[PDB]
Amino acid sequence: SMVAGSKYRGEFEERLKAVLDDIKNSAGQIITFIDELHTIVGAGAAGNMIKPMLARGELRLVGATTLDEYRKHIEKDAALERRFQQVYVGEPSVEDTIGILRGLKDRYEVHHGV
Amino acid sequence: QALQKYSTDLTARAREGKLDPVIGRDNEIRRVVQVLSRRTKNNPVLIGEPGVGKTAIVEGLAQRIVAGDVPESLRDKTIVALDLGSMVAGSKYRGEFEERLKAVLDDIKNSAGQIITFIDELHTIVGAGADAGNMIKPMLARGELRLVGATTLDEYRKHIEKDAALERRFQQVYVGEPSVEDTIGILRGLKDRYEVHHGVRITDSALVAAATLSDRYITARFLPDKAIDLVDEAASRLRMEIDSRPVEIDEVERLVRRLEIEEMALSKEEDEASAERLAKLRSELADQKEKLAELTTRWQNEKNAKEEVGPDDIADVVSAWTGIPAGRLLEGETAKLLRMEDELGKRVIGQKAAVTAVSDAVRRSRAGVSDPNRPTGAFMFLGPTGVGKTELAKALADFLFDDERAMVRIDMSEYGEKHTVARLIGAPPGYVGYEAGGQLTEAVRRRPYTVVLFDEIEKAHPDVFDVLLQVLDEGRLTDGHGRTVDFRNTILILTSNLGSGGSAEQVLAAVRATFKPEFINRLDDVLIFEGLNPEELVRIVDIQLAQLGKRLAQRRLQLQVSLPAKRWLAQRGFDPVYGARPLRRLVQQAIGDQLAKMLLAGQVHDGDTVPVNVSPDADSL
Amino acid sequence: GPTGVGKTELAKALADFLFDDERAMVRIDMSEYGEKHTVARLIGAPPGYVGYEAGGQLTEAVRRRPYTVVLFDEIEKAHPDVFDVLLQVLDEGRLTDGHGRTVDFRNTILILTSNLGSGGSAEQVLAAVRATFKPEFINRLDDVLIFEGLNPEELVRIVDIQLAQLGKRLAQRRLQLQVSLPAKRWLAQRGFDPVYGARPLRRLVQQAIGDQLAKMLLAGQVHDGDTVPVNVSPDADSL
Amino acid sequence: QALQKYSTDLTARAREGKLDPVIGRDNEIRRVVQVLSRRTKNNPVLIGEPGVGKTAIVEGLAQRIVAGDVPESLRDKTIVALDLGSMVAGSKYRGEFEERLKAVLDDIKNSAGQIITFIDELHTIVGAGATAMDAGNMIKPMLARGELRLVGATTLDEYRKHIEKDAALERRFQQVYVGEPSVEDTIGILRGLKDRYEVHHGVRITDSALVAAATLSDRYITARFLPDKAIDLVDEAASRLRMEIDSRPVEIDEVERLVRRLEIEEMALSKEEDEASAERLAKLRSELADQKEKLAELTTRWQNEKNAKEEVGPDDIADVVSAWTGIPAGRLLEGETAKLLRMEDELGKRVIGQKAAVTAVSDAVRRSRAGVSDPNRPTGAFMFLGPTGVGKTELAKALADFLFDDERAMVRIDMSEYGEKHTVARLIGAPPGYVGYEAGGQLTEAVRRRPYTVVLFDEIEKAHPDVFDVLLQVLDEGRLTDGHGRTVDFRNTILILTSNLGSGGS
Ligand SMILES: Nc1ncnc2c1ncn2[C@@H]1O[C@H](COP(=O)(O)OP(=O)(O)OP(O)(O)=S)[C@@H](O)[C@H]1O
Ligand SMILES: Nc1ncnc2c1ncn2[C@@H]1O[C@H](COP(=O)(O)OP(=O)(O)OP(O)(O)=S)[C@@H](O)[C@H]1O
Ligand SMILES: Nc1ncnc2c1ncn2[C@@H]1O[C@H](COP(=O)(O)OP(=O)(O)OP(O)(O)=S)[C@@H](O)[C@H]1O
Ligand SMILES: Nc1ncnc2c1ncn2[C@@H]1O[C@H](COP(=O)(O)OP(=O)(O)OP(O)(O)=S)[C@@H](O)[C@H]1O
Ligand SMILES: Nc1ncnc2c1ncn2[C@@H]1O[C@H](COP(=O)(O)OP(=O)(O)OP(O)(O)=S)[C@@H](O)[C@H]1O
Repeated sequence: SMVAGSKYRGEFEERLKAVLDDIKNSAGQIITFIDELHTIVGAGAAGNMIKPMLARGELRLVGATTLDEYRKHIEKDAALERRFQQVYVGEPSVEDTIGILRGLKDRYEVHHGV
Repeated sequence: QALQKYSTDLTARAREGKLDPVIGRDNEIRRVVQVLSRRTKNNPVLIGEPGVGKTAIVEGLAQRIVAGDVPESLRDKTIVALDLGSMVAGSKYRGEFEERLKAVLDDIKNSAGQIITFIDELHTIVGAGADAGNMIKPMLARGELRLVGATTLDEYRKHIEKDAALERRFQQVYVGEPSVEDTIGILRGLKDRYEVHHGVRITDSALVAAATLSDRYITARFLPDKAIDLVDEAASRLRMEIDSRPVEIDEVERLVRRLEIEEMALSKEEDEASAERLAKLRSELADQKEKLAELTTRWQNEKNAKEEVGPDDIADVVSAWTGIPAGRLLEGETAKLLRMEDELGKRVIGQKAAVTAVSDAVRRSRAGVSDPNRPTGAFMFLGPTGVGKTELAKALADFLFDDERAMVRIDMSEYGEKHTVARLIGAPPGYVGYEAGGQLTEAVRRRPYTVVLFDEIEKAHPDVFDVLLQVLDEGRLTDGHGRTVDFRNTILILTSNLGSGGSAEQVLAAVRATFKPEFINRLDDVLIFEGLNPEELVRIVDIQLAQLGKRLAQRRLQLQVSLPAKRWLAQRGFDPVYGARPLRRLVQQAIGDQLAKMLLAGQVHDGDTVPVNVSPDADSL
Repeated sequence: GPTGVGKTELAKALADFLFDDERAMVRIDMSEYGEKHTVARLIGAPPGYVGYEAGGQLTEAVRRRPYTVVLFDEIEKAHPDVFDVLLQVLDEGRLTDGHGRTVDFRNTILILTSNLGSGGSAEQVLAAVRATFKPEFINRLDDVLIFEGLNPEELVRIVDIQLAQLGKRLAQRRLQLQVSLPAKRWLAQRGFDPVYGARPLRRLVQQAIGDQLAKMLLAGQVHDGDTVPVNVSPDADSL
Repeated sequence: QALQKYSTDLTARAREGKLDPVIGRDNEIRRVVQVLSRRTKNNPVLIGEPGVGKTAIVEGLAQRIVAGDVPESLRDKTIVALDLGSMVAGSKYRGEFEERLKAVLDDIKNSAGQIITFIDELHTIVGAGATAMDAGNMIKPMLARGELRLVGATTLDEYRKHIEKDAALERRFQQVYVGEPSVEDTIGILRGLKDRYEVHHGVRITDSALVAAATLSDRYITARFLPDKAIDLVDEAASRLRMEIDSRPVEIDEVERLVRRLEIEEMALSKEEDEASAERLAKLRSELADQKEKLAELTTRWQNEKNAKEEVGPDDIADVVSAWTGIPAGRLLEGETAKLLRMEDELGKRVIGQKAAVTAVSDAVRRSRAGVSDPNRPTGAFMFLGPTGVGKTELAKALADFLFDDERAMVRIDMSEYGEKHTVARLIGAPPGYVGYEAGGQLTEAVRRRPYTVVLFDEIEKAHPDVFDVLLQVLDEGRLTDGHGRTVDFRNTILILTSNLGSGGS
């Protein structure tokens, strides 16, 4: 949504700077969450006015991506990779899955009529 | 209203009676509905081979919604047909495509789930970018937009399965191809739409044949698709004929016109050689005018005393296609098939036991009696040398195709080592010569009606036999690309030289020593050729002299042979160990050497006739 | 077992009532995998080579619709490295392909037909099997069945099957036959020899009925909507 | 009006009479029409070998539309010939190609089924504009509905390399197979095309010339296909004859330029202060004089011919066929019949004795230029054997000299290195997938170019008794096929096998 109608020469970077300054003005409350963050590599023709903010501890940037796109779009930019602490999420087992289904049953019961 | 700019309306088109009917396929439509009506991730993807009907399922679902045969959770919806090709049309500036796509997605979301988006061939969605077709996963994974798709079975694996985060959000629905008695029902349902476009009548007896024939002859394509084409082309041809005039009168007059045009340019030639080519063109033109007159006179009786596509126009179409003759012996071919061991006897003298067995397999294949899934004939004949076993294979291919260079001939003296099998089956993927296919395979796949001549088969390595083991008895051979090629209309012929004079079993107990029983069991008759008697050589002499005379006509030069010389040649055709090849060299030594010595020392010119006679020992011209 | 006995027929018959379509089984002919490098033909080529997107040939047909019947004809004619892939297909239930995916065979039914020995009474065939295959390969299979051979009594019913099939074939023109019991006995006794199985019977049916029928059929006089009887002469049988 | 930008027009050219005639092929045109006029999926595709005539069928259809020999469904249809190369001309931005294609398709659709498209060489449509797989299959919805008709034509192996790979798009086309015609059909084609060439080159073309072209180029030039390798001969013959009508004829134009060169060399050799070049100079002068003799002779004979060659004949075609693929196919034009009668005494200058073999080789060489020998068999296949030091390799080296004037022009292979079986792969090449595969065979590639040599198998008996089997086809006719699947013809060679069996018994 940030990249839209931004057809002029000084628009997308201006929008991103406005957003980043609005985040930094708040002291430490706002926590940005970028989903599928391997798409921040391009977006310019940019998307790279974030290395400073990451160096200065101002941004929070909790992110989530799949395994292969990580090494295919990020580990080729080891300047970035250092600023990221990885958490590994594994798939559950049958017992944990039964536990999850037991909690989610209520909403599918009410969406349908059964 | 950004949907109206980049989308058609399937439900609107269905309400105006612009879509074709959809017959059957209940399980697939029910699964599509019950996937399309769930809480999260409610978007199916129809997947299958090309031509089995996957756009037809979406169109049938649209018609079903219009009628009102859907559950209450899906009534009064509209099926919009999104079109990504016209959203990328003008998008030079760096936000136009993303903005258009966001506007369309927001238009879909601002509704109340009363819109079903239909992207056809959605393997074309992963690109479109230059971050595009990738800003759709948020809405996809929650069910905000209900996306019915359709791709083939290996554009999926090639483009979408590369993006495993995206293909998590699709629910594959497998669409398999129907059977023959399902295609018949589909054709019965669809008939009334072609009957009106081509103003003719289509017979149920033709609808059955269009599904039966196209299942055994046309193997590179899939069902209903390949059964509607026969009906369509038959109807179109019948309409062309219902217009100005029928066929095989159109050919005759169109040929007589060209013959006359060429005769009216061959008369004004000041040549002595071109004077005899004008004497045959005239004769042929007269013979064609006679046939034209007969057919035109019979057309009048037919018109005074062929208005719907019967089960024979389908066969005519499937025979123009694929070249295979599947007709009913239209009174001009049966007269020729009844005289076959007399047309083969003009080139191969003797060997009636083998001529009366090759021609016996073509009759019971044109008459529709032979097994429909096995080659039309697979038999090995063997005998001594110079007897006529490679000549019968070239004299049979000469009257089925009228050109003896129209047969697939491979010489098995070059298959000495076992790794030469790759020459006729191709190379597996990953190796040097791969995007070229086989050599025997890629030749029987373009014209599946030739005859195949494996020559000198026992000179090969005893593994090419194992490769041939399935071509016989099943008619199928698979190459490196994974294509099955059907040898079900070919006539396989295997010549050999084992025994080489053994009477009956010394030549038969030598086969059983080199070939295995599982190989000798796939064959038809194993025909043993015989030596040449002195009485069946005085006719080979006549054949050789006729060939020589036909070879000399290019020079306007004849020669008259007297019976004493014509039987001197036969008496010096001898040594029943080398067959009839010594006679070919004898004719050269006796006639041709001195003929060509005279022919370039003056003494003989064009138009001359050179009588040959028997000097007390040699021949003199 | 021996030749012409019914071991390739039982696969096409088993796959005909599970899927109701005889062409619904994955069939590969193992007489074409005679070299080492032809293993890449049924597993696919590694990524980045000439034939890459085409994928494997045994793999790509089971990865989708993984409930089929797989047939390996003449398994002994292959190279003793193709057996080293069926090795992991057995006893684990899945193999990997050129990409790296692991398609699973835990629902298929593998069938392997052979002709080893072919003259051994009952033990030479097992000796040839043990000499040609590895013990850790023979160990994983189920019963190594052995077909027996057709008897003069197990052949009259095959005659009946073949005649019914012929009638079904030439019923597209309303041309049913009418066979007599002496005719069937003649056809069953004439072609029997217990070394070539049941293909001599097919060839005899052709040469005895089909030749005369096709000679009479395209010379008029046997027009459609007709039933010709077949009866026995001293030696041949006449229509 | 986008069509006007990215397309030519074929019916207009057929109306202005700029298209060549189209003779025969009624079955193919009728099938093209009846596939072009069906309800859905009306897209034919002509397919075949390169040269048999596929674009000719489409131009014939256009002329037939202009004339009026089409059924009611195809009257006034205005065939259009698309051009995808000019549509990708400048499209470096994100949607410039997509919008052009959309404009063209909408323009074709706005007509009520009048325009008939024609994309020649339609295998170039698969990856039309790429970056992902988006373009070239935007026509895929309109193809199935039958809204654009799209006649197209590709070869037979550029079709399975580019289209059969994409079985979703290969479904929308119907294949029409075009096989090459016979000689009696090529003659009828030539008889109708023999006016445009007669007009372009201001000459006249005899009918025997057409017959001779159609006959000779079917047995001598075996790399190409028929309707075209017969027109090439007539075209080159006519162009040569027109070049000669410019006052000077041939064989005076060469002798003049030769005498000029000899004079320039002799004028520069005179100022050589040596003694070794005083003997070379006294020979170039003799050559110059002996050439001036025949130059003046030809110059005078031309005057007789001119005072006391305006059409192409059946021997100018043979002259072309001899100039290309240097097999001599002429008619023994009196300058070599004397040599061919003297052959035995001319070979007896280098080999002494062995009259029975010299005569047996000379007869086979002689009765091949007189048109008596079998046209499909090698011109001779001899095996002569005897004791050692006798002359059986000297004779083979003298025949090559007599025929080509260079002993190094024959293809000699030494059969004493073919001791083991696997050495056969040396003269036939390796199958697909193995190490030396692009190189092909050695005998095969040596005879495939210059198919008029002498082949010599020295010491045939010292090889393995399985190399003799690969010769059973080369001896009975001229065919031997290499690993690539292409057959070469040995019908113009002389095969010779020397050996030493039974050294000196009897
Ligand atoms: N169940 C069916 N009922 C009626 N017509 C059908 C049915 N299935 C297929 N057809 C027709 O057969 C042809 C098949 O065309 P489609 O179904 O559009 O092919 P497809 O399924 O879209 O495959 P691709 O990959 O898109 S070419 C069309 O003419 C359909 O109208
Ligand atoms: N019965 C025959 N009738 C006519 N010509 C024959 C006959 N037998 C042999 N010939 C001639 O023999 C020559 C070649 O005969 P082929 O049949 O090719 O020899 P073959 O039968 O192949 O034996 P091999 O083992 O292959 S050398 C041709 O010129 C034929 O015309
Ligand atoms: N028990 C049987 N019942 C009916 N037909 C049979 C029987 N056994 C063989 N046949 C016939 O034999 C033919 C096929 O035999 P197959 O079993 O395929 O040969 P096979 O058993 O594979 O032996 P090989 O090694 O392949 S030669 C068909 O015509 C079948 O009808
Ligand atoms: N039936 C015919 N009537 C008249 N001229 C013909 C006929 N068939 C072919 N020709 C001529 O023979 C030549 C064949 O050229 P084309 O048919 O254009 O080649 P092509 O078939 O397109 O092969 P490619 O692969 O496309 S270059 C042309 O000079 C045609 O004019
Ligand atoms: N008839 C001959 N006339 C002239 N020189 C001859 C004659 N026979 C032999 N020679 C000479 O002998 C030399 C060698 O003879 P070759 O013919 O090359 O041997 P060969 O005939 O090949 O016998 P083998 O079995 O190959 S050693 C030639 O180079 C000639 O110089």
